[PDB]
Parts: sequence; C-alpha cells; structure tokens
Amino acid sequence: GPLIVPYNLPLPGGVVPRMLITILGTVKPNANRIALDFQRGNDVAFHFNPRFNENNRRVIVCNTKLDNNWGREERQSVFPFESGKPFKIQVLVEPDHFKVAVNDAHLLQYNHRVKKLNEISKLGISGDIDLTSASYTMI
Ligand SMILES: CC(=O)N[C@H]1[C@H](O[C@H]2[C@@H](O)[C@@H](CO)O[C@@H](O[C@H]3[C@H](O)[C@@H](O)[C@H](O)O[C@@H]3CO)[C@@H]2O)O[C@H](CO)[C@@H](O)[C@@H]1O[C@@H]1O[C@H](CO)[C@H](O)[C@H](O)[C@H]1O
Ligand SMILES: [Cl-]
Ligand SMILES: [Cl-]
Ligand SMILES: [Cl-]
Ligand SMILES: [Cl-]
Ligand SMILES: [Cl-]
Repeated sequence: GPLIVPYNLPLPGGVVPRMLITILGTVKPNANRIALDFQRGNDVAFHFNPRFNENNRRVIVCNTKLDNNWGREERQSVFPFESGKPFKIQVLVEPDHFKVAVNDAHLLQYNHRVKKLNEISKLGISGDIDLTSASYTMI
C-alpha cells in the first residue's frame, strides 16, 4: 500500500552497475519539490531535485554534497512531472553515470562524483509526493 514519506531505502553493500531502482508515486496537488538523495553517510552522492516553482519556472537540479557543502549544480529544463499526476522514476546505475528515466523516457545522466559506489548505501525519498513503491533489481 502507501509508504511513509520521507522514506529511507537501504541499498545493502552500496550500488553497482546494472542496478535499477524504480520509484512509483503521485505528485501532490500544488507540489513544490521532490528529492531523491543517494547517501554515503552524511554525504549526498547524488541529489535529484525537481523544483515546481523556482522563480516561477519548473527545473530539475542535480548536485552532490560533500562535508556539508553543495557542489556545482547541474540543471535540466526538461520537466516531465506534473502536480497531481502519477509518475515512475527509474535510476539505472552505470559504470560512469547514474541514468534517470521518467515515465519510460530518458531524462538525464549524472557523472559519478563520489567514486566509492559500494559506500552509497541509502536512498532517501522526500518531498510533495504520495509514495506507492520503491524497489531495486539487477538487470
Ligand atoms: C532549504 C532546503 O530546501 N534544504 C534542503 C536541501 O536543499 C538544497 C539543495 O536542493 C541544493 C542543491 O544544489 O540547492 C540548495 O539551494 C541552493 C540553490 O539551488 C541555489 O540557487 C542557491 O544559489 O544556493 C542554494 C543553497 O546552496 C538547497 O537549499 O536539500 C536537502 C537534500 O534533499 C534537504 O535535506 C534540505 O532540507 C532540509 O533537510 C533537513 C534534514 O537534513 C531538515 O529536514 C530541514 O527541515 C530541511 O529544510
Ligand atoms: Cl550510507
Ligand atoms: Cl542542505
Ligand atoms: Cl506542475
Ligand atoms: Cl556510464
Ligand atoms: Cl569517493
């Protein structure tokens, strides 16, 4: 059934290439943000952050947080989410990037800044969503 948000999905032994993480949920009406945070302890290896109202625009911000400091943002103006609507996010771990698809369409890639993939052992899911499922498999 429904999952509680914020939700913490353990990734035992960290991530590896060919691991596929699938998140299903629905965006709340009047949403402000969604965030997926792949964590290495206190560090955020990959923060994927759709913003519904940044200066009255919709944008996806991606970044990494090391020692409590955010790095250089990567921004994507292609925005597949909509308030009130169900979505599927798939994150595929590849050798050199995370690859993100939304509703079965490729969205973006993010080059690995944190290189100890085996230590990226939690995924935090937060924001203005109803969360239906969060799981992983190997492809
Ligand atoms: C205030 C807030 O929303 N804090 C969030 C945190 O948000 C930061 C990230 O999204 C980064 C990504 O680059 O951007 C930061 O804003 C940038 C902005 O994009 C730039 O235009 C501007 O120049 O600089 C600012 C600041 O660098 C966001 O502030 O995201 C994390 C990870 O999802 C959240 O945890 C955090 O929310 C707080 O989390 C706390 C627990 O860790 C508490 O729950 C607290 O109540 C939250 O506010
Ligand atoms: Cl961790
Ligand atoms: Cl922060
Ligand atoms: Cl919207
Ligand atoms: Cl790759
Ligand atoms: Cl590292």
